[PDB]
Amino acid sequence: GAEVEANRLLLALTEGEDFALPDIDMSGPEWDIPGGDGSPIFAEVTRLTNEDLTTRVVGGSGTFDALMASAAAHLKQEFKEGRITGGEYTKAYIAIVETCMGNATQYLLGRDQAYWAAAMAQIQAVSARVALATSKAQYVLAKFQALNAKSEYALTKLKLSTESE
Amino acid sequence: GRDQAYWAAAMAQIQAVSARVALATSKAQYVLAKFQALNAKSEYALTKLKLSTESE
Amino acid sequence: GAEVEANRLLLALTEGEDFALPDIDMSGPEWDIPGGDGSPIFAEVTRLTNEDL
Amino acid sequence: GRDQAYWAAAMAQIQAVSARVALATSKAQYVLAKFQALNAKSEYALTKLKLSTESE
Repeated sequence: GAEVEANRLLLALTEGEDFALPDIDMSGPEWDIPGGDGSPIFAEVTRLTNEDLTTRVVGGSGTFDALMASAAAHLKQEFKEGRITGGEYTKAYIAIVETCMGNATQYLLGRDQAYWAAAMAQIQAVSARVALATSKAQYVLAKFQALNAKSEYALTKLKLSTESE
Repeated sequence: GRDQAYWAAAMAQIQAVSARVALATSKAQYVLAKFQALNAKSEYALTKLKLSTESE
Repeated sequence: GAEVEANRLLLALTEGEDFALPDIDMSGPEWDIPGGDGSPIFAEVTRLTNEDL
Repeated sequence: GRDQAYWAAAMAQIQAVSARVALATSKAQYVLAKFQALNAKSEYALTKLKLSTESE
């Protein structure tokens, strides 16, 4: 029976130096990509065409339209409550097209990229929790690798006498 | 910049599904690292048991 | 009995040079991602659309 | 830049807790380097004792 002797020897040649390994149960639904198989990562990114800047219609489904129809919806809050005549409101609305068009392009080219950088980082943040358990498991491996060099120090020192004979 | 901003949001979705695959592997190399720690304790004992052999 | 001889030899071939290893107990709840399984990392980042500007 | 400035402050906290773990290892490889210096002095003696063997 070699099984019994092997276990007995291990618990006797290494006494006191029984360092405990991590025991985190990485088998739940929180150790996968957050949200599971329904996370917003599995969407369908459509090809960015020129119908996403402006749909060529006022109050459209683009970014230029949205910004240009939200500034007008933020100035009409004054015009419909006094504080400005009709002429002043329109002049303000017209002088915004340069700003909205400039800021719509900045948002469009960068809206998608700023999401994946906040989506591929969540995954690279859950796997960091996994990569933290390993760092708590290589810590004992490094500790054993230090006591595995002290033994080799003794073994080499015991080989000097053998070569002397 | 229209086309380039789409592929950066398309080649990242693929690099986000394969991250789910790469997360299962990180849950499978975790036990591999755990076993590699108990595989160094055994070698510690084996080397310590080799000191006596060289003594004889 | 090879066990006794191995231990005796090690504590005799290396005398004085017994350098101590670290002994930090990395088994609490502070050695994981801060906040545990409820950290703000497990949110749901939604696709940035033009309704966020 | 709102989202990106959060993950850079969230994936750095994780890379700051694991630095505490990576600091314990640096306190455990320090003795490993110390033993690796006394493991080269022994090899110095062993090689010096092998000169006499080749002389005979």
